[PDB]
Amino acid sequence: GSAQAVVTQESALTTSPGETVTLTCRSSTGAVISSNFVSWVQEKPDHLFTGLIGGNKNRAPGVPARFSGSLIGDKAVLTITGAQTEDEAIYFCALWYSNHWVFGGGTKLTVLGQGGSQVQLQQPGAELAKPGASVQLSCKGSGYTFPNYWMHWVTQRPGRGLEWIGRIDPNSGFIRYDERFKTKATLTVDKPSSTAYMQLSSLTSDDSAVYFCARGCYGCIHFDYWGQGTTLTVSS
Ligand SMILES: O=C(O)CNC(=O)Cc1ccc(O)c([N+](=O)[O-])c1
Repeated sequence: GSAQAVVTQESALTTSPGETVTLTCRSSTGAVISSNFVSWVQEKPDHLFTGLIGGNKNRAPGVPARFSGSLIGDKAVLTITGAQTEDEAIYFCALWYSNHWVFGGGTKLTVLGQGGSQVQLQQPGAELAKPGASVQLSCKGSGYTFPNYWMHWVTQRPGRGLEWIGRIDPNSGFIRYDERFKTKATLTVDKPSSTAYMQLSSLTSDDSAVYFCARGCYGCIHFDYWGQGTTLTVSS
């Protein structure tokens, strides 16, 4: 039913200031439904992510009014009503499928005409490990009440899309792993230091990627705020 759940987005779109942009997000399992509790996020160069929409239709505080999300027919839709040059980015949707998140493949939006944050998630820039070893990645949540939010982990392999790893609730300790990562990743947290940790084990060159933390919580704007991403390189 859902073991091959795949989320599809437009490959690319081109716009210019003042145009309206429609980005869509389709589920292989059927219509996108309210239970899929869709988030939309934006990636700008050097893998800088910002959450835009959560819960299908909720615009995150601070996000420009020109962004809006809805479920229309059988798809999730992000509309930019009056594009701006700073909107040039890759846009990803994310759907909740019972017990894990699935990201779409992303839409590259080009905008013709080219040319601090209270909440911070703090990740190291880079790590390097040898194959067969394990490595610790950290993410310190700054400027918000850390136990009140889950910490999601996500990866982007070089040149490719986003993959959800899992999440941890610091308050209850509850962990979810994606089936893709349940033997690769181990999540822990420490409340007094407001730090989430992810151990990646049995490393291979396939694990060379950027690894992000991002906030969530039940009914919240999942993936609203992101760490910068730690680049892990696995090499002898
Ligand atoms: O349907 C609603 O009203 C709110 N839905 C959500 O927030 C989506 C959700 C639900 C449970 C859960 O454990 C996770 N997760 O990320 O682990 C995410």
